Amino acid sequence: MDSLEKIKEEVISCKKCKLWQFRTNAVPGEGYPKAEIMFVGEAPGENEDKEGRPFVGAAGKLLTQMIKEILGLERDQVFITNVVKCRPPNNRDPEEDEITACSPYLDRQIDIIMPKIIVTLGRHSTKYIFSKMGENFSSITKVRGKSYVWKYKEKEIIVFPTYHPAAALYNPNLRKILEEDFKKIRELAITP
Ligand code: SF4
Repeated sequence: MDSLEKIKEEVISCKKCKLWQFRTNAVPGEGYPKAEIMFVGEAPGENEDKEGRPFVGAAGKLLTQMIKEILGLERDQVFITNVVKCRPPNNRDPEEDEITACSPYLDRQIDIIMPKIIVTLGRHSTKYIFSKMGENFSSITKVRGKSYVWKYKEKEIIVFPTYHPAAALYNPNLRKILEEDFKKIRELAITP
């Protein structure tokens, strides 16, 4: 039967799409297998590629800070991953065939963890999860900051889209919006 360990093993030696040729390390994701909160980003950047870990760059450090200061959590209490797990060449967006190739890893991760809340960071991860939900996706600007109920298997999963933290690095107002979004996420997390 499946496990997060198996997914990690498959991912780190995975050659199922053309992104494999460009990487130093695949990025399978990390954190608590019974996390109530699961963060899903787009694809790895250059620091993530170098470390084999998600959200470790400047954007990741901001994420970490918000998780600590606003949610009140350490990273090892949540689960963090990406819809695509290898860094696209020249940091382009992933292509449909790449999202198609890689996303079953994410489906499998969701299947195992069954989080209370999935926080989708940015337009790509949000659009992917919306497609699995069967929810119409317009733009990240239009859907961010709202909770969506995803009936999945026996559970309701709350999906909460927001901006990617990299977008908040040099934009004070957008960072204030992300912070407010994380406040709503904490409220969702602590409410029965
Ligand atoms: S991006 Fe995903 S499917 Fe493509 S090689 Fe990396 S782990 Fe495999």
